[PDB]
Amino acid sequence: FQSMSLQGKVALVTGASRGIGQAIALELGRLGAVVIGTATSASGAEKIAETLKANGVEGAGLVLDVSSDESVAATLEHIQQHLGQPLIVVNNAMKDDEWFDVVNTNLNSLYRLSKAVLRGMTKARWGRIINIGSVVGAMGNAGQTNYAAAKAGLEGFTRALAREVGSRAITVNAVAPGFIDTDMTRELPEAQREALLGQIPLGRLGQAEEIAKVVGFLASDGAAYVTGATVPVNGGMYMS
Amino acid sequence: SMSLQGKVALVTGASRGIGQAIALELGRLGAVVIGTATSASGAEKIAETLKANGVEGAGLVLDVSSDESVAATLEHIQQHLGQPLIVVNNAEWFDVVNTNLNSLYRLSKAVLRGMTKARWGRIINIGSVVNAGQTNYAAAKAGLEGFTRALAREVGSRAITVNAVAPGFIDTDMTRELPEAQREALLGQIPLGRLGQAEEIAKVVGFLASDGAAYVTGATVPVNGGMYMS
Amino acid sequence: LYFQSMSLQGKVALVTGASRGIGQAIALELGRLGAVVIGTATSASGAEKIAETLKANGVEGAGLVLDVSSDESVAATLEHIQQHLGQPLIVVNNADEWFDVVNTNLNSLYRLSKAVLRGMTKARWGRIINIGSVVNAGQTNYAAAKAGLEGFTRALAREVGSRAITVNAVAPGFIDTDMTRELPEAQREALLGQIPLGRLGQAEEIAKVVGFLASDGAAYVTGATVPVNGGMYMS
Amino acid sequence: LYFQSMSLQGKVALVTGASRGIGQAIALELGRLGAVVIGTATSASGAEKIAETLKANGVEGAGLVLDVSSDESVAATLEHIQQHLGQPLIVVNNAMKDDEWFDVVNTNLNSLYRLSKAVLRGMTKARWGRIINIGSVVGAMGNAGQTNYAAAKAGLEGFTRALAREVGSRAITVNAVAPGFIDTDMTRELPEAQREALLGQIPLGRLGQAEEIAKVVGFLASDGAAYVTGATVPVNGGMYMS
Ligand SMILES: FC(F)(F)c1nc2ccccc2[nH]1
Ligand SMILES: FC(F)(F)c1nc2ccccc2[nH]1
Repeated sequence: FQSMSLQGKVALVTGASRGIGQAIALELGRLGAVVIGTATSASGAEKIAETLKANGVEGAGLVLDVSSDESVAATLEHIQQHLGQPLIVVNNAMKDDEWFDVVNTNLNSLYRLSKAVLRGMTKARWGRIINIGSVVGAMGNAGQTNYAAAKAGLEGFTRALAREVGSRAITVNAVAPGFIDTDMTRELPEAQREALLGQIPLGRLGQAEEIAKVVGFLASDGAAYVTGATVPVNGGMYMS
Repeated sequence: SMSLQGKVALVTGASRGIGQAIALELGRLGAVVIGTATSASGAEKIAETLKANGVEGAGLVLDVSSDESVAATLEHIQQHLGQPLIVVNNAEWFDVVNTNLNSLYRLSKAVLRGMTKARWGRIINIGSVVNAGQTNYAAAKAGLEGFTRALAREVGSRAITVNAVAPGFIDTDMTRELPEAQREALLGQIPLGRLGQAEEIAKVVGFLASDGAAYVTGATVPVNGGMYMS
Repeated sequence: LYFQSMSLQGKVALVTGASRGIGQAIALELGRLGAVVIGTATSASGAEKIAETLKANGVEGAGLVLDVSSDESVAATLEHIQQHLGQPLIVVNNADEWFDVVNTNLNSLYRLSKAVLRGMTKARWGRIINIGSVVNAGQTNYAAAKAGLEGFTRALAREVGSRAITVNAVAPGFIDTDMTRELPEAQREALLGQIPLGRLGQAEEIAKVVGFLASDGAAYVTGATVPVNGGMYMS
Repeated sequence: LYFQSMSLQGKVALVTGASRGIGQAIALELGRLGAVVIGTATSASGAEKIAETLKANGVEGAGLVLDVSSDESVAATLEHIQQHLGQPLIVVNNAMKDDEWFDVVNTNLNSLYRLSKAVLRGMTKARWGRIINIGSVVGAMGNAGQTNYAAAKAGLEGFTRALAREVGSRAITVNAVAPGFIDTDMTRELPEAQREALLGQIPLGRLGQAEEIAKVVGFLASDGAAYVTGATVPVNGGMYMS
């Protein structure tokens, strides 16, 4: 199953200590990648290292703050010294008037991390950038507004970046999850969980593994002609 | 009737092309019109154009990238004419789009106070006119659409509408000197087989500003003769 | 004589499904804008009612019987209109099961559209405006009808564009009718909570958008679907 | 007595239009992933060629004659597959001027519907299914081709999403793959100077291979894609036409 092998590649997965990010990190490791998972605390990083080890995945856990040029540059250097250039990068890391700052800040962080890893990918003439959107289920109209805004911004961003870097055989894609069984979602009020479930044609929540498998495919050689795409993974619930 | 009499309209980037035609269309509908430019020369020209067409208002200097210029300009308008209740925003892909949306946000938030007091408003965002160019164009359009929809959601309960107009190939100063080969290829992609006039964008704007469009919000109306670039 | 200074003076407009709600309001708006209006219904009773409504509002035109599913009724109604009033250059289409519904409706749009295109091609001018349906099983049907209508409208606009005919659609959200006014208080409040403007739309608010799309000012708008939904977007 | 885990082994897949290009590559990819594959064509000649291609590649299955525009041919074909091999739980539907778009799209969607409804009964009883619709590749070069292409894609997206909704509660997914410019007969025979302008519209700077579509289909068919439904995955090297 050679079009699925990630053997020989180094993959950076931001926000990898739990839920979707962790499952992505294990799916890339299982496919044969060396995996570097990041968290914002030392506690998170150590826990990533442990989870990788317990699953036989070589790599590391480390601390990365995607909002800081310094942390990004420093982290990339660490990865280069110890393991080599990451050619697969997965970016995974409420009031009504706050949607603008959240989305703007997040896209600025995708941009900052994407640009820093592009140089290595340009040299290698090969790359995979995969952006993970946010999980559904924020409270109120404020939550639906923020959710729709983040998704539209992510789609346009992903498509433009794919265009900018395409000639270098780097693909850029996104995955837009729906209602997925995670820490955040299990702790939602039961009424809110039940109302969201009632809107899912498949009649169940997604597993974190079901996002990871899509990411694993996008990282593979078999997805080499897929770029600029946003793959929704939402059991048929399309929230606009 | 569908008169804009008694309303004050601010149109940014109003010294030429699409912005100037929007300014005159709102004036023709009876609005008091404040048009902006980035130089004193632009502002003066706007004032002269308005006068020559019988439109009351003013030309002024506004830099949408500066909090200070925005706050100051609005203050001048408020002292002298009242709150603008109709605002039309007409003034490396990543930096361009990010900068522009941060500007829409900045201007939009400052004019929202006046609109919230009046319980009524119209915000209309004008997208940019039609590989590097296609990428930039598609990026600016996707960002504008999501932005317009989200802001509409945030201000809707206050009877303020927020909409966008996405122009295609329009006859302006930028487009008037494009090489013949590029013009011909573009025409071949336009079902109506011609460029749009600046007036044709202005009429869409004039309708979105009206009472009849009061249930239209969050929309991006494409005005492109049937040429859709994604 | 008496000449309106409104945008549609001198034009003949056909509005299908005009005996109530959205269709009736579109018919009166086009009339108010100075068009001669032909409104259609599927029964003689509907047609007569349309005729009475138009007269009562000072609109010149007629109410007629049209079945958009029948080639014959279409061709025949068009001939009658051209003989008695002139060529209609403005046409507004307002007349588990989701597939049949959408497929049947798009086949009807195609049939009516093709028959009126000959008059519009001779005049080198036209407006075709398709009205989508008003808002689980209901959301699926609604999203399907809207996606089909959007792709259809854009493809037809491409096919006829070189003739200075525009083709556009209007996609309504929740509009105020008897069905909606009689919803229980809890259900109506939950509904309004999904609409940023916090209210239902009036039929007139759809009609004003149609009236604009029909005007000379909208000459460069084609292939578009203008949502009129108070900011509530479902797909 | 072979009990599979997380694979297509033992699943029966029906691939319409499987005698050449995209369809054939899909049929071999599903075979390689362990499915029993039934590939269809509209002629006996096509069917025979499918049978031979499957055999030569070590895939179990069959080539058959199916006309997706005919209720009779559909019902009859499904009956034959049921009697001899079992219910197909994976089904892949793969089977100029501006003014032809309506007939093409209307005919094709009616056919997706007809085939999809007939296979749903088997999938409902199994509580498991995969329906994958393949869009059309860019067909000619100017306006007429772009119109037709964009129309077929918009129809396919809305159709896929609505059907996904209708059948979701039965653990059947419905998805689509929208190819761009793929290396085929239509593309190979075209003028050389026009090929360079075409590539200039594709950020990856090349045409896609049929295998690159087949791999996306193979993933959508798998257990790992169980929460993907209603989606249209574009496979176009970054060239988006609408
Ligand atoms: F519209 C929006 F979702 F707020 C957004 N912000 C952006 C910032 C940079 C690039 C695209 C963006 N899109
Ligand atoms: F949903 C549907 F009824 F199948 C349909 N029919 C169509 C015909 C032409 C374009 C889109 C279409 N969508």
